[PDB]
Amino acid sequence: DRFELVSKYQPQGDQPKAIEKLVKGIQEGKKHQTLLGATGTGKTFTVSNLIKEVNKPTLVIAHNKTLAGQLYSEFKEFFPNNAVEYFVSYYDYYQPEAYVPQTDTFIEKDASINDEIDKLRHSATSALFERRDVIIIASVSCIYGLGSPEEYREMVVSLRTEMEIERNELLRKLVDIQYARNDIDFQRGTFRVRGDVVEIFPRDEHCVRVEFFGDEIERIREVDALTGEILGDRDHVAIFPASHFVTRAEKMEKAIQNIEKELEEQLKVMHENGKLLEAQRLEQRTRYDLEMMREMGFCSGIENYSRHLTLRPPGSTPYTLLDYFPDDFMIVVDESHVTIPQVRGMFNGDQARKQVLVDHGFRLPSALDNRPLRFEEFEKHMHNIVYVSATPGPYEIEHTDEMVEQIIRPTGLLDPLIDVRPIEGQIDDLIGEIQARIERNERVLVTTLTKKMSEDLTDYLKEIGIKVNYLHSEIKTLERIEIIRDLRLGKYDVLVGINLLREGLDIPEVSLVAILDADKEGFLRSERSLIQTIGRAARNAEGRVIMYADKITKSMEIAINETKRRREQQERFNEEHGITPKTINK
Amino acid sequence: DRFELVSKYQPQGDQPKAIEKLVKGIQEGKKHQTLLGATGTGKTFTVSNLIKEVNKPTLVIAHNKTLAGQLYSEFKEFFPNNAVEYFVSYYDYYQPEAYVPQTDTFIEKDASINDEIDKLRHSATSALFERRDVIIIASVSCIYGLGSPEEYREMVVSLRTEMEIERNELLRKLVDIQYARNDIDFQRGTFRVRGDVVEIFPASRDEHCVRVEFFGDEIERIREVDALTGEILGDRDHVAIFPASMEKAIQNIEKELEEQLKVMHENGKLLEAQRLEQRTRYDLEMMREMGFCSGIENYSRHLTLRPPGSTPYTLLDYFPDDFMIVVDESHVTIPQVRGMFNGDQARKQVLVDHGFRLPSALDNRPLRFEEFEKHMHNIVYVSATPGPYEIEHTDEMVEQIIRPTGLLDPLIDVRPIEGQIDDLIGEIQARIERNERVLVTTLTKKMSEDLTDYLKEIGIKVNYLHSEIKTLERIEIIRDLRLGKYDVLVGINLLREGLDIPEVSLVAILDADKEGFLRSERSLIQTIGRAARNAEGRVIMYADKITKSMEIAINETKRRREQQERFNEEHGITPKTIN
DNA sequence: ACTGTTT
DNA sequence: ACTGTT
Ligand SMILES: Nc1ncnc2c1ncn2[C@@H]1O[C@H](COP(=O)(O)OP(=O)(O)O)[C@@H](O)[C@H]1O
Repeated sequence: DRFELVSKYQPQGDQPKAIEKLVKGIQEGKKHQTLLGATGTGKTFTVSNLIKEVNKPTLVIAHNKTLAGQLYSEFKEFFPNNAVEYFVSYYDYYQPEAYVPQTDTFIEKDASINDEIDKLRHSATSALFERRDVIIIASVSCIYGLGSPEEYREMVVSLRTEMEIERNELLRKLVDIQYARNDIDFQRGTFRVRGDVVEIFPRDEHCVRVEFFGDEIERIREVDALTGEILGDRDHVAIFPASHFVTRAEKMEKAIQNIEKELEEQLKVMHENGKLLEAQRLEQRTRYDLEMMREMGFCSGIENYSRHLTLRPPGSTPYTLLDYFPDDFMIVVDESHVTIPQVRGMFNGDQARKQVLVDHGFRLPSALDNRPLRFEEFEKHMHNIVYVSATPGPYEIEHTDEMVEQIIRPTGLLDPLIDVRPIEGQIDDLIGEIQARIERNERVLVTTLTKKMSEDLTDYLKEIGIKVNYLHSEIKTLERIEIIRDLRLGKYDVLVGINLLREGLDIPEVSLVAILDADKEGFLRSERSLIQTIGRAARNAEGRVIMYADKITKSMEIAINETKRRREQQERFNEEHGITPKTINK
Repeated sequence: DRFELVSKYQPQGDQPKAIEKLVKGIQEGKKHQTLLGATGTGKTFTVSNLIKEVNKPTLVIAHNKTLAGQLYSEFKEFFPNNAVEYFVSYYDYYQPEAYVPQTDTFIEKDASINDEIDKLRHSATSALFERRDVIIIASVSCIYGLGSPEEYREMVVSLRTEMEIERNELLRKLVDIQYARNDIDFQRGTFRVRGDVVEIFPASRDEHCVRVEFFGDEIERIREVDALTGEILGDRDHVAIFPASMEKAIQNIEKELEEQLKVMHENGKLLEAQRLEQRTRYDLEMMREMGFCSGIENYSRHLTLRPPGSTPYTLLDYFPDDFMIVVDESHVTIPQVRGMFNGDQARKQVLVDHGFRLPSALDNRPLRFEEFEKHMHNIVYVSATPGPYEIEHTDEMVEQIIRPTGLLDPLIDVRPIEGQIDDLIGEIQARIERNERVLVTTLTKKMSEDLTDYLKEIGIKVNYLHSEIKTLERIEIIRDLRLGKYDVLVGINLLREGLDIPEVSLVAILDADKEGFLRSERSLIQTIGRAARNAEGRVIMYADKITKSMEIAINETKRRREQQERFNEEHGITPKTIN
């Protein structure tokens, strides 16, 4: 069971030295490692080479779904005959249940499930049991609560051809996973028994037809529900529960008894504290949910009662995707300096929101037990970890003994030239630079601190006659795609906005980045943000960065210096190999 | 009030003659009118001119949401100080309830509402009551069932600044909709009552609050509040509260059910009769308790106490008697509109036949085309290739063929099927050298998949377009083709939005004589148009026979290319590909 | 063809 | 900043 890397290309630039150093690290027993990979060096390809050499089930963590999406595409292209999986949240929209004490307002949980993503998540989890050649591209959804791996093996009806099973036990195993029997009104969530045939109906109007020989599964075939076309014949099939939670029916009565025991104890507490309104709200909400459970078996926000339903002790650590991975497994953190604080921050935020709900009698204290992992908990799972970032964070720096630099680009393209200009005459100067780039058919990206500052420059630039677009803080993964497209094609020559660190703004047509108020206090003015902003001008052979500031900040100095370092190393390699860099590549 | 058209540009080419002829038509009492506007002539502005001159509440119908979207943007730019509204379906996902007799399979209705679209629809409907300077860009959703505009006036709490209303009456008007009073647990669907203040937590996802400050019996101020922050999102002058979301109706359904049960039994349809009682009786108990049930829409005719057979209330009823309708791509929209009713009835009839629904379910339906025709006061069909309906109803056509850019309709060369590919290959190879792109149309997916695989073997950067492609995949594919990632596009349907790109200098119609929908007179004219954004735009038709369809297309192009060439002579214009 | 469509 | 979130 080995990873087969399918590429026409071979490692160029400093990818060979990087792979050798990172594979030796894993072999030598090094846990924490960091790849300092500049943008344009082929980070994914280096990683793919490492994944192949080390041959270990891997987990790729991305700080956003857009980035995760691209990585999945990139990895599926390199490993077509291996298990490349995608594990992200199945909610298309998720408004968590919350209380705003600031205004005495209660926000009910409102969410919408994407069934395609749910199918993908199932492909991912079940793949970890089948084979060792697995790569899972995931978001922070990998540190959130999931069922016990043993519980997963039990709650999934897996059927193979020529398998010995009594038609009647199959039915029991199906009812056990929330399916009903309906030979009269056949639909999603139900199964029907025609002859020596069981038809199972689990979105996507598809259904499994199991033909029985006597006590042996004679044949298994997929059918289109809307047409009745025999869509294809199968050898294996895994039926998943009809519900979105579906609790184990047996262990449910003790759980209801345990909640009532916690509720009574919490009421004596709230009363012997004078919190009477909160105590009234708690009884009303809890007692309702318990009656909904006794009747249906489910209730809205049943997840809050999770600790009691699994009969697990208080304080207990949740089961996560990380538990479905073997002891000997690798983790690769993309944009580590972003992901690490994100991962670290999910527990604190979750507890913060849930604590206010507890304090005001909306939920019992056991609600806090249904949570993502503590960073300490996540750390206990790190077997072999590789942090990937162009600007690694403090955590990665403290844990990596030696950095693994990958700064040389295959195209030979260099990191930009930074010129620092005064704030007095900022705009007129920038205007002249923008005007000059239009003449040369090049594009400009400008950053501000305030949205107001940004809108004002857009309105003035539009008055002069410059084709401009202002980037809003909240932009959809289409408005983005369209905006990058139009700037590339030339519908816009300049882009204004706070935050150029959005995906895909690294365009070959951009020859100038202008950082207005470079010396001012702001997140996007930090050493790391500046280095990342500078990188937006590096896809161009004549790439330049202009910093408008009166003072040179420690942040600016570091950024200016790191760029000098890299630009020099690259220029020295271009001398030794006789290369002249050319813009949009090839 | 009047429509104020805000444009920096003035009508060029044949736009002035078009506007004059179309405005005179409305004034002279016409009836039905058609605007034969070629792609690239600025049809929307001609329409905007007409909308301003005639000054009448208007409805724009588009055959797809993408096209509807662009038109809304275009109209919002021209009338910024008027009511430009968007009315399309609020469902992000809709699987209608259906039965598959071929396999005895029942498909439950599964839906998922887009709240932003719902807000937009409400802005549209309520705007029609407030002002006469309204333009509504809509899809076929405008011929589907809606509440009586009268029932709307009653079931919507509309509040204005000075106003004057009893604080207590406002509460009654809120409870009368579906609002509960909760000062203890304030949340979605409830109202509060603080001091001389009423805080209302509306319907969904925005997570906003309406704070009504009352000066004795006057509405002193109405201001929007961020529920998640407590932040005062902005001050308002008008606000419309929508519902949080009968006995005679329940009695009437039971009366229809009993009558339908005697019928079914007498015909021996016992399984269907069991299914009907079970389903109906359940829904009626759900209605007596809650007031709602899943699929309550099916009972709509009984709930409005209207007679059987009755025509539904539509967006068209909210418009004044004196109103205008503008049909974009009429040769596409008209058949669409006309086809709605037939499909709906077909699906609902099978459900009725098998005892899933009562026969009154058919009364909850879109409009009949005959019904829609009875609403036409002043109608303007806009199309580059008008359909038979528009042709039969328009007395005189209003042509707008002259482009401001001077760009001409392509040159069509007809080549034999024998040597089809080698010839096409040579033409594609030649365009790569000149940095131009190619679009190829086949009939079957085999021919399409097969040419892509062979062109990729030769070394041509190609992409095959799937029959099923999402809006993002479309936008991306075109983008990549413009930027040069691919030099050629292969596929069945080239009539997809935005496929007419300035970089494309060649359209190749493989099996041009082979007869299918996309080989019809009209389809060919639209396919030809994909090469008209280029100054050296050429079309190659691979066929052995010249079909009536081909002749018409070839001739209309000759006509339009000649008129344009003659205009370019008289005004001394040299066309340039604008990229 | 392909998109539209169910207070 | 901005995105994550059986
Ligand atoms: N040695 C190589 N030869 C050719 N292409 C390569 C090589 N290494 C990487 N690539 C490709 O170069 C592209 C650009 O690199 P980059 O923008 O840094 O993306 P990433 O870091 O995600 O791989 C990617 O499509 C990648 O697959």
